[PDB]
Amino acid sequence: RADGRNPNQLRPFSCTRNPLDRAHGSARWAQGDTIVLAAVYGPKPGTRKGENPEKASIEVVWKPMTGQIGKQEKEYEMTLKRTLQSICLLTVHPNTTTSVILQVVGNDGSLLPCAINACCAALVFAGIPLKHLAVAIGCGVLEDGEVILDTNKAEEQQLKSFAHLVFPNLITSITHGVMSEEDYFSCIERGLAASSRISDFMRTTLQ
Repeated sequence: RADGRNPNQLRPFSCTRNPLDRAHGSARWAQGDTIVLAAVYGPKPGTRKGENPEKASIEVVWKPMTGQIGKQEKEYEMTLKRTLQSICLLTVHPNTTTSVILQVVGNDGSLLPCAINACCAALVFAGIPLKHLAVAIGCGVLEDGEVILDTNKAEEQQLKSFAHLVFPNLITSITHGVMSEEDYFSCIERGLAASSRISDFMRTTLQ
């Protein structure tokens, strides 16, 4: 690949443990130049009037690195909320609201998978009960089916197929552009065997 990685290679990731003093848990998560800040606010008593108070609430606001949220970063906001509500164990702290704020710092590709991983780390740090870890990976599909892991901004302007996969340690998957069923399986096959690198990071280094 242009940047010198091979197809199954994840760009180097990193994380500063809770930069924010006011947050119960936070994570500035970086993969290459794509960097994100995730802030979580412990479980807070009470439930939005339009929610169920019988189960715990998870809420999310996606904030652009500048200006205000466009049609793309607001579907990301949506996917992220689906994914987080999914992995969180909701039966532990009923009548409670956990608010996640995601602030984009840089965007060199795989922004939604990055924001996902960032948020999984911050939840863990805030002591929010999870069913399992969420490990997300942006997969790109090359001309004749060659699968690429953790695409950047440049590869995202080149390829015609790709998938956002998130594995439990699937959870959710969203594909963009042409995707044969063979392409799709290569992506899940490839992503899965790579994902253990991200969760080994969450399970050891980040604790």
